[PDB]
Amino acid sequence: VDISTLPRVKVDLVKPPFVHAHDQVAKTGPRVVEFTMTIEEKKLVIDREGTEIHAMTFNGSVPGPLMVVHENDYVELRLINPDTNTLLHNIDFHAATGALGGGALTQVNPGEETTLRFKATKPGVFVYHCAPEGMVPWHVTSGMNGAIMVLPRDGLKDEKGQPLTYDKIYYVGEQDFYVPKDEAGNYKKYETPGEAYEDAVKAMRTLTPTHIVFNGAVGALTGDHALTAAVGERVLVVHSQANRDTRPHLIGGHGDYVWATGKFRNPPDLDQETWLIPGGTAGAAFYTFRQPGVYAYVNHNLIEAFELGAAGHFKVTGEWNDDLMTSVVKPASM
Amino acid sequence: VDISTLPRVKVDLVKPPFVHAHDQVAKTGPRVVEFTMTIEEKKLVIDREGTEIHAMTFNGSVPGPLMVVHENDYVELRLINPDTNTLLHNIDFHAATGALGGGALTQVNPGEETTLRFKATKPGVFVYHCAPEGMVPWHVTSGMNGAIMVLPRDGLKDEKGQPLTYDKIYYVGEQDFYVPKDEAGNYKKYETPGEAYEDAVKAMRTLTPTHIVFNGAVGALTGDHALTAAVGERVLVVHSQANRDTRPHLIGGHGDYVWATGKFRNPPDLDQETWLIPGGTAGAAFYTFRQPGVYAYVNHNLIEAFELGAAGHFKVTGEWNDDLMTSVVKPASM
Amino acid sequence: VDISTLPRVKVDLVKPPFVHAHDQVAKTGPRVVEFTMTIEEKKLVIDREGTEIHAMTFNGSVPGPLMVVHENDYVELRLINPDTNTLLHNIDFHAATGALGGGALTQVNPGEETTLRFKATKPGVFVYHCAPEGMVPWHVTSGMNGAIMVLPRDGLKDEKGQPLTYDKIYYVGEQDFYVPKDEAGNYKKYETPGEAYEDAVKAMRTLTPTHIVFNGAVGALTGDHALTAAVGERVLVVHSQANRDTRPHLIGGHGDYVWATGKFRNPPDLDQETWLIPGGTAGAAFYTFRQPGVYAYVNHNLIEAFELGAAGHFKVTGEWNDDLMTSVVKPASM
Ligand SMILES: [Cu+2]
Ligand SMILES: [Cu+2]
Ligand SMILES: [Cu+2]
Ligand SMILES: [Cu+2]
Ligand SMILES: [Cu+2]
Ligand SMILES: [Cu+2]
Repeated sequence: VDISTLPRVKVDLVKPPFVHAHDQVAKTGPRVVEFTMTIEEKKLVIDREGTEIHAMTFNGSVPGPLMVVHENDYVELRLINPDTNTLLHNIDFHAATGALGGGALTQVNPGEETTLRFKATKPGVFVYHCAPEGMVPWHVTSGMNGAIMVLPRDGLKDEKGQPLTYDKIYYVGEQDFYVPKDEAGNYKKYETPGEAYEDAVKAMRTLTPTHIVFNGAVGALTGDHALTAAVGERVLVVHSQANRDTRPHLIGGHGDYVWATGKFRNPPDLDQETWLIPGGTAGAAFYTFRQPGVYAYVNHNLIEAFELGAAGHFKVTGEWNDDLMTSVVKPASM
Repeated sequence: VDISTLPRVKVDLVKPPFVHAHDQVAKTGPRVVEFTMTIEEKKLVIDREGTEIHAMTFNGSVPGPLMVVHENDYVELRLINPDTNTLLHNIDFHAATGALGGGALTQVNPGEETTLRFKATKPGVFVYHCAPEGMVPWHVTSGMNGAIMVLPRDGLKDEKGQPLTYDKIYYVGEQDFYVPKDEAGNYKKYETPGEAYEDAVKAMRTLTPTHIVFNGAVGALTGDHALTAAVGERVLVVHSQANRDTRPHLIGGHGDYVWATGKFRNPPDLDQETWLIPGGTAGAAFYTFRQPGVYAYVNHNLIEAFELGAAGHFKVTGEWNDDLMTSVVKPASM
Repeated sequence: VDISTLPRVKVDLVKPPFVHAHDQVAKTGPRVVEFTMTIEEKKLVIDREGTEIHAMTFNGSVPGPLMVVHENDYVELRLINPDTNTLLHNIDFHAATGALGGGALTQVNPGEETTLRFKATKPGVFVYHCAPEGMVPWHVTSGMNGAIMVLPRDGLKDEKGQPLTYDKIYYVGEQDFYVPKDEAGNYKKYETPGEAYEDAVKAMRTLTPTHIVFNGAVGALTGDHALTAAVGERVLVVHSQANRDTRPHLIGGHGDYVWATGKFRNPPDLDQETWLIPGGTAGAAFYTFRQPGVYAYVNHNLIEAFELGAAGHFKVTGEWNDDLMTSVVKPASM
């Protein structure tokens, strides 16, 4: 059917780890869903030491916002590159078919904008990222990536095909940064992106990230910014890594249903302790909380988690269940 | 039902790669299974060059012992930290639900002990490891990890749900060590763990293990300590890596049925050449031997295997089957 | 049945990324399929900078040729090591059962040959590689690896067990090289393999490839050597990595049906954006092209792809489908 006869809905995006409102089960027919993103190059402090990088972002955040649509909707993205930026940008959706995922059609210089439309033919969570020719990994590893979730029209289903409904949804973007280091091991500082470029490339070629972070910084998902839930709540965590393999794990919990490679036509993996999300992929895990307290959600290369930054927290409220776990004899001398 | 009315069984653990006696099919109702482990900090020689590290162990071995229970048993672990140790330790079971997998409830200083109980609600093989706050990867990468197998009450089943029964079971723990190196590349030596700590952290941040070993040392599963089987025997190999991805492969064989991420409610992957066990996971592979001779069981990053130590051997006895493989023309000049 | 009563077919191998002619559905009974490979040690230029390595090849190419047989055929390989070579070689087939995959029976010095036969009992794509005792990773990381596809006798089937038929097949071998570097970071040069060996070992122990390439060189699958297809064509891409994990991705497309770990008794994963092929494994992905133009096929660690060489191109001809993707507003100033 002609695309102009379809309903149009405008969505205003929210900052990760939160997700714009949507329906899990499609309450309308196929729609054109309109999104707007504004590219912002900005300085970002990424660790406790105060290390500052020139970040490249969709909509001011690392990661970019989670977009949510249904299978066989059209996504129409208006991408704006304001004159206050210095670099050329575009967008590649792994959800889309053709033209390097939209990248060949979305090249915007500072002061320009573009509008792309594509049909979301496959259900799943998918990465999107910047991909300007000749400079792809530098943009991606400077923060310029996010995800899109294309839900099946009748929502998520379990391994036997019965409905799974989430009560909350969070989006964790995991970012590998490669801050250039001198012979002594200190982090180098640069006046312009062009002066930074070759040293960025050499740092990248080490294949050894200096920082691995959730939501753009060491400790961004802790303390006052801890994710929250209650005992009994069904939580979906969408997790993306545009460049590098990760292995999420909820310390004290599990992934009850896991799409490790993120595509909903496949049955979920059950009862996972840890799952592998390949670089260039987004995955999703569903968990029902059974105990209260503090949970850590980490990349289970524990060096990556506790030294390089790939750890966040859940604060969960509710009743303690002594049947599931109890201290029989509390720590004491003998 | 009240936990005090359940049967109690005490299990004495054995040193890997062997596994304590158990039943595959549950011959009793749900039980409380009592285990005891004694933490031992000790010097360990880890390679042929005689490199010696201050190891941190459960029960004197790297890896710690494989514990075996059935789905919906209770595990009751008495953890003892004797006064002859120097550090604080605890335990996190990926099998357990709540309190950072038991870690928040098991913090023992030297001279203290504790008893934790938890319900084994999910069937699978799972990692356990030490996780003291602020120092997690150092303890884990010093050897302080093992695994627990929670069998389904009616044993293992194949992809179509028919019984799979193993005749032997082995447990291979793969350990990544990060021995600190100077500018020349030699391995540094330290007087106390506290003097070692920052250099341990910096070595860990390289993300490049100096040693990757099975059962605590280069060549621990070779020669007189080679795993054994006979042609026709069904062998289960449980394989864990608490920190880093591995990819097991039986040179000359296959994984007939493989739970790569280790959770038995999922159907196994069939006929695997090599399988990926994510860091922070335990997996299990079942193979029926069809040929005699020497097999190597390796991490199939072959550098990790043959230079850094992640290789062991099976010696298999029995009849050679010329139908499956034969030398038609033996190596000769022309 | 006695092997001498079976039909014999001789196959002449072709250079990757092309694949010798075969039938997907087995048009004969079980056969002995005869292959010949000649080992060739040669100099190879692997990057745009002109870096030259002493390569070790099966049949003159990196990767070696894709062999294709059907489940329960016999593979009979005549392996020739001519007197003009310097090193000892053998072959291990992950497809085979026993004697280190054939490696214990195929040790050929220069001037010698051997003939091995094995039964292809398991359907799938499998790695083969050189594995001389004491020197395995050096040979494998010098190019001495390929793959074999053992098709099910009734061809490939989808997740529901209905026929999947490919119109074209390509084989991409991904090779990690570890070219030794001095303190300044330049690539060292060597007079003989024996003088190269320890420095090869030390470079390998970094676990950081200097080059990651498709079909033996940076840009080998671009330009005039781009893979091709037409809109509507069903393409199977077989992808192997003998030593190191990879994560293939078709920029602008998907893996419609993916055997990530490559074994055809398992149902395929659907609609993959990116998939993980563990080191020591071969995988296969099936895609029906829906849009024309240039596609990049990359390892989606984008540093590995665009800086270290793990990127190739598809040129696809046909009709542009505006329904699937269109530029609504082309890039312009506002
Ligand atoms: Cu950009
Ligand atoms: Cu991409
Ligand atoms: Cu400890
Ligand atoms: Cu853990
Ligand atoms: Cu060789
Ligand atoms: Cu191999």
